[PDB]
Amino acid sequence: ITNHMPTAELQALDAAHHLHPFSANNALGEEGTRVITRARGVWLNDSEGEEILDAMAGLWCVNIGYGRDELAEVAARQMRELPYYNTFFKTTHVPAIALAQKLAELAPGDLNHVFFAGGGSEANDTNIRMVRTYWQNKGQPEKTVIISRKNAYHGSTVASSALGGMAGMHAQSGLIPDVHHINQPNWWAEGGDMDPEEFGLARARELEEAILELGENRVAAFIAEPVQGAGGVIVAPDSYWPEIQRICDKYDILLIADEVICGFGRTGNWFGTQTMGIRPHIMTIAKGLSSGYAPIGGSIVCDEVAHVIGKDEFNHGYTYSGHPVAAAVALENLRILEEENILDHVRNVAAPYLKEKWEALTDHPLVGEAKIVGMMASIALTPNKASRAKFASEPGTIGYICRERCFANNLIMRHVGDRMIISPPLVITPAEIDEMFVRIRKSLDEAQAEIEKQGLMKSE
Amino acid sequence: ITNHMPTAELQALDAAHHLHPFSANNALGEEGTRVITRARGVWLNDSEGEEILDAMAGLWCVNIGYGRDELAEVAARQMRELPYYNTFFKTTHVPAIALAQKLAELAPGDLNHVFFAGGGSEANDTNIRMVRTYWQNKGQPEKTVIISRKNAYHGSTVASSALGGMAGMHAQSGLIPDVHHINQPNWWAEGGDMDPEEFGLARARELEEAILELGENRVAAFIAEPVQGAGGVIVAPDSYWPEIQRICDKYDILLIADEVICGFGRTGNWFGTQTMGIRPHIMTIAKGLSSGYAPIGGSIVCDEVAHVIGKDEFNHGYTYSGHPVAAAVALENLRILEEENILDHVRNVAAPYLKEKWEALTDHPLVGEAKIVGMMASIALTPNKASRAKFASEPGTIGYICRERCFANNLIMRHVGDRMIISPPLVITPAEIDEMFVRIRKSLDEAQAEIEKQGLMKSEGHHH
Ligand SMILES: [Cl-]
Ligand SMILES: [Cl-]
Repeated sequence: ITNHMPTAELQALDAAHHLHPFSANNALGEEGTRVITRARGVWLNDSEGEEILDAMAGLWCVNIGYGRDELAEVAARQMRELPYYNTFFKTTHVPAIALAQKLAELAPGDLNHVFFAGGGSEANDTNIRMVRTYWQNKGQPEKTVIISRKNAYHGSTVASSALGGMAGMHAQSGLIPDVHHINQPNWWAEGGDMDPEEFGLARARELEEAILELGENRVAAFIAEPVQGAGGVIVAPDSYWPEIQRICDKYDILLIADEVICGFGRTGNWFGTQTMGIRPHIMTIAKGLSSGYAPIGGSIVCDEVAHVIGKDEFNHGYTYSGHPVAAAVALENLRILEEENILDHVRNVAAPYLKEKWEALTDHPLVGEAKIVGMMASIALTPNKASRAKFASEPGTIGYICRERCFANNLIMRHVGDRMIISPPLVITPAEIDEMFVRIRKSLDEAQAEIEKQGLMKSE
Repeated sequence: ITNHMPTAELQALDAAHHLHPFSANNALGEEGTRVITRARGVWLNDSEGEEILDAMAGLWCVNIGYGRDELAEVAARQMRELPYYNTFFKTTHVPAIALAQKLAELAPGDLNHVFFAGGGSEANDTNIRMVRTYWQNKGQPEKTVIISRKNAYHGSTVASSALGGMAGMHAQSGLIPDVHHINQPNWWAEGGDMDPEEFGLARARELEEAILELGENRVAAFIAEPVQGAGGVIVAPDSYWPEIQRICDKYDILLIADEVICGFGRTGNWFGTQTMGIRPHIMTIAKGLSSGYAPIGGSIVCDEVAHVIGKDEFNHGYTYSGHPVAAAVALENLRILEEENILDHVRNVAAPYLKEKWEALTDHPLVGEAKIVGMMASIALTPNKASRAKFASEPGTIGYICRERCFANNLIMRHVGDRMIISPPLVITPAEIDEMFVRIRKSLDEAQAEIEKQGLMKSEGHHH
């Protein structure tokens, strides 16, 4: 079993033993998976030798791009010295110390302390436990309710599924008590005839209304992604975040900013919370933290919350919390992002160039809107732009059609319902972006022809 | 910031920024954490130059021991070639395929399918969601309750905490609805006047009682570690597991064997499941999977459960599910365990030697019982073995004193209540085992003296 085995045999072995995330696995197995074998820069190769443009950066995470062999070098060296030790036994190691200090340095405000975990789901479980423990330690054991949003995504543990706003996840043991969901600020889909800025305000004010309905004395936290990622890159109207922040200042609740996707340069700053000018008590991190080179996530925590949690035993943590190889890899990732000025590249070169071409996609007959913040973008596909119509088919039928075209054209672009999404490596160049657009326009053209032929150009 | 920066300075930076698991972090920060800088074989070094015998194998996980540079080479090679790709987009990579195939091969019976996760806690979240979805898919959405046990440990997410049986965890948003806990088969502490085999039967029959109290139609699954690890290495009487298995056959519920600790040679087999002769529908894996050299976990799932789950979208999984570097490292770990015959080393050499010396610990005045399965072991500390007495002090008071003596004597042996536990690397030699026991006996003698100094050598009911 090597990259030398014929593709059909690899697929057969995968189908026989490997259960894939977010899949209908029996059908997946008979259809056969695409086998990815190497990557460099923004490009992948599969087992057949296709050259594929990865406009999704792995899974919103390979921020410095592929082929950064400095990280392999750092990983091997750490693995030889100390490949594992725990942080449970009044013990630590130097990679955990250095990474936590670097994260404290990069995080805004007084976000100065780090609880490590394996990834974003595990870190949001830390957050749930930590905010509720925080309020107990403050003498307010009644404050337990966590407010989140419809169409949010916060991970895939039972409790993290519960925070997210995905009905299909809730229905598969994705619920826990004392989570409440307000509306998402998706103007395109839900704004009606409201002005986008008035819509932003009304959607934000739902937080205050929820707090008063539940009782401030019962509310522990509000959690939100700065830009909704897995929900389809939903960019809130500009009025939304300042109104949320005002509400959070007024009431005695913790603000958690989920930075799992937005983190580490994705929105054109170190954190989406800097882009949106918000002041969270906790930030959830993973993905770009290590550019996906090693599994690691965590919670960056303000002074007050860390002090209060520190006053007694906090009966929480994971074997791999602070893993020294993963921590060394993450530190090397951050060193590249910082020392090679990747954020300047994003802000001055890649983000402006992408924006101009991305937003120009509304000239395509299928494209009703084109939204982008920094290096995450979406387009809404519609059969009638005049009424911002949804398709009459199940959401995702059209998105799936376009997605299959992108993959057949050697482009990784994902769908979320009938929105198409990108999230390229931060290091992508104007030249690479041009080629991305050649493949996007070809896929959109071919998708539209398929949609028209199959009689699917129908409004709901 | 390097292994060369002085200890006090490293400690100050750790206190400034690093929140630790399962700790009182403010007090920890003022004490100063211990900084581990390197590890070779079964030995750690700290930043003061102390050499420490790691009788806990990191955290029940460094099964091939430290210093196996083959995994570093395999890791670096994978990272240069393909450091990450997702398994979400109808895509896969060779490390995931090779590892899933290898796990299927080592797993018993028809446990042939693997769902990857980041570690044990995430993998038990997979299991909760999978067993519940399974019953929904069969048109029985009432089957939601998972039965587990007091003093179980199944991870530290909200829901896998709920499955664990630790009150301190549950109190800190660590409990969810539809989890029911039956009693644990700790004969030493809880057996009363019962014979151990009668106690084992009665402890197992609580599963049947709970199923009938809840209604079989409401029960999705029972989950258990073959040997309770974090709970104090609690080895059930011989009668216990055959009776749990009979009950799990009798009633229509799924059986989850949590193999997070017991897996990968720890009980002297590939799985605690083999050792105890049980037939689970799902096994949880992590820790020993990669000997802790890379974060990775998962769930190994029997044919029929996998098939039913596979019939529709299973809306679950993690960014780092199947991580190709972690998966390459895990495969190389399994290669070493298998091709250097480490399980033979355990079965023929280390386990019988360890058992001999461990069980002889009961000649020590503090040591009431000494229990051991393969390479996981515990002792119960007592002021009076003849009545299996508990100390007058709250459990853990005496265990703490002992643990502090172990730590000062450069031995990683931990306490749970007034039980001391070890879980050394599988590859420990009889000679290293001897040196471990020199440190164990010294620590027990100093513990006994410290207990006497504090006025704590009294049994329960006898404070006055
Ligand atoms: Cl939309
Ligand atoms: Cl006990």
